[PDB]
Amino acid sequence: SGFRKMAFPSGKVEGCMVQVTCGTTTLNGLWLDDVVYCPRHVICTSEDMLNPNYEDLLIRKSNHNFLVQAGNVQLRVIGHSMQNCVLKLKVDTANPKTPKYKFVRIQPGQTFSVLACYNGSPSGVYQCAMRPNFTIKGSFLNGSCGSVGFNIDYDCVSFCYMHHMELPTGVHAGTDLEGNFYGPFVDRQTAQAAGTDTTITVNVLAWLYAAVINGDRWFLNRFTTTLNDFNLVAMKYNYEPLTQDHVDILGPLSAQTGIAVLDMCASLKELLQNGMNGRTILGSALLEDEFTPFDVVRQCPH
Amino acid sequence: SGFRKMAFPSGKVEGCMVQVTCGTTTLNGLWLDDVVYCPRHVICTSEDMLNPNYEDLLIRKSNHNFLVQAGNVQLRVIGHSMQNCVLKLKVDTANPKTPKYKFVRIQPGQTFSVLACYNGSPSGVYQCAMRPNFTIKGSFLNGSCGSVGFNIDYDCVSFCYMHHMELPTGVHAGTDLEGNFYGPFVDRQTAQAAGTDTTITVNVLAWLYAAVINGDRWFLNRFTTTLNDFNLVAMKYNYEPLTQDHVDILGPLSAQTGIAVLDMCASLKELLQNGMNGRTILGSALLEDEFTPFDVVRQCPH
Ligand code: NA
Repeated sequence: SGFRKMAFPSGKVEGCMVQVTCGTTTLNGLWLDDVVYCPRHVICTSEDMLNPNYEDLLIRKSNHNFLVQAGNVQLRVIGHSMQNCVLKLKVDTANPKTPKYKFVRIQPGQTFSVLACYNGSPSGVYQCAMRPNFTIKGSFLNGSCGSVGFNIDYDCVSFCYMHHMELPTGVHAGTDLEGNFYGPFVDRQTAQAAGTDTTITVNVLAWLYAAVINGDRWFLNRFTTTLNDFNLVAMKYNYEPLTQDHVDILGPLSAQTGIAVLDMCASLKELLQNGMNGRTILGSALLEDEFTPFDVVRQCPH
Repeated sequence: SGFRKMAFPSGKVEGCMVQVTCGTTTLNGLWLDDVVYCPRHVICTSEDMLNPNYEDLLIRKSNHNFLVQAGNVQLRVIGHSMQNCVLKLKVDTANPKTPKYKFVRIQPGQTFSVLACYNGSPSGVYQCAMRPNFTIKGSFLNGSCGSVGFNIDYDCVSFCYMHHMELPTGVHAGTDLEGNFYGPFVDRQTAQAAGTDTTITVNVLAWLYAAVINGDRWFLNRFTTTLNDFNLVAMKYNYEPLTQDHVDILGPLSAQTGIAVLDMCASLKELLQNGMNGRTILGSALLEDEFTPFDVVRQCPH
């Protein structure tokens, strides 16, 4: 038994992290086959970040301006090409440690694992969730730029995030591996702020189902609320509206526990209005919203 | 910025995970050099689990009774010996993925990364802390036996924990990599109970420091306390006594925050007395004690 926030094993991703340096800037890169993916602002100086024109900046750069190091093996940059907001540096050597991989764009409320890296060396791994406001509440320091977010499904790695910048509120923004930013964010130094974040309601319900599976049942009640009556309460507490698809997705968990989705919603409704009155759920004093219904099934097979 | 429970990169440990089968029992094993380490209860028969004599069970087993599989490759068992509660299987092949490693027995209050495994296949990685009662709060299901806990220092993997069983309360117990159990437990299916779980005080102080680094300062206070006066309050609320060494280890966090360790002690003393008053530190209504001072420094720019 037990339920913990779990990251995917990071071995397949570690073998693709290289150190990319351009000028006086150093960040991380993802080495897949003969291509190294890194954020395109590596070609930016500190003073150019105010209003960088990447088209001319990249064209003024030459191949030898890109110092790619895989550990201490120096990789020769054969070419550089713009990939939206990330760079595609071609190297002469394919990565022997290249795993079965795919580029996937996740939706808000979905989770993934982050392999935090500094100077091309992995430092830690944790689990994140794409917030409704298209940011992530990660742990990124200076030089973490280029750290990648991924999921793993049967030895196939689904890369979904690359870290680019930290927003003023401390949350972090980035792109998918195709170079397209999540949310309205752009890779320049402008007055940028994340929108008002909301709580992933379906994830909380999945987490509550995980608590019931593991024996934590004190929050259950005889009540059953309509989908709309729950949603009105949820809006007042900055919770995402629950959709019918969310109810459908929570179907397997409802069957495994024998508790109807709307019955569990009444439990969450009461929890929102009354609080946890000092009690804990799965060792937590807050309503966790970073476990997808899939994330629960993995840790709670039936 | 940002603070999260961060597990070490699991790549070096993934290469040592193998599947061990004995009779009808299958659990995970640790393949280092030409030796496979796994919990000795793999040789237990179904109805012998209540109170087994492993010396009998080992004499009833030969080398070819152990099925060891590293992925698709079957491993030949040359020898087998019992070291306390750990089964050592000698194989004809040294593991080519064996990293630099050592066997250490961590102290209570220390944290380590757990690589949860099933059928010799890693499935997730998360952070665990050795509770003062020598239990850990993890996510272990059937087949997770042999899942290992480790810390990484530079290129060296310090193996410190192998999972053996789950206590009735749902907490988890295991041994060091030499077969010696953490705490008073024995690998039998009896009614064992862990001791009373006190709170790791030095970890709470580090967590409060990690909060100050990440913005949360509401709990902060001007008055200070001596070590002995704080220890009296800590003893009342089942907190571990705070030694001078704990004060020294917290020094780096004090330097980054500009807050004396004894001043943070007074802020914790106030919190233990008047409680939360409905506020949160780092998104939690309770005090976290599963982050060591080293764990906080890893995520904070000193
Ligand atoms: Na209910």
